[PDB]
Amino acid sequence: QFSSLRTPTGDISGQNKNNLISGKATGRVGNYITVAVEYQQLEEAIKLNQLEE
Amino acid sequence: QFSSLRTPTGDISGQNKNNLISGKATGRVGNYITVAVEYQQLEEAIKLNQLEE
Repeated sequence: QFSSLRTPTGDISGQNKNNLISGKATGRVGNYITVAVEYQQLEEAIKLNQLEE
Repeated sequence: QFSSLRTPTGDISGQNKNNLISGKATGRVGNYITVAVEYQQLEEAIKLNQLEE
């Protein structure tokens, strides 16, 4: 973005110009999202029908 | 229904996983619905005409 100067004759020698100042926006990685489950071999053998569903 | 852990590296070693817990809905039988009639053979012969109406 720039500003301007308002002068009767338009000589700017006694003054200061626009600088050029960069800026930036940073994207980052977040935390993981994790759903975890565990079950005993016994449970799968006798309890676990339809585990898919 | 499940829930989730939030880790910076994905390291879940020391924590609580989901538990599997099963519910069920049940339904039963009610009473009968019964309508019952009777009538004499003589009534059928000389009286009940349009029985199906």
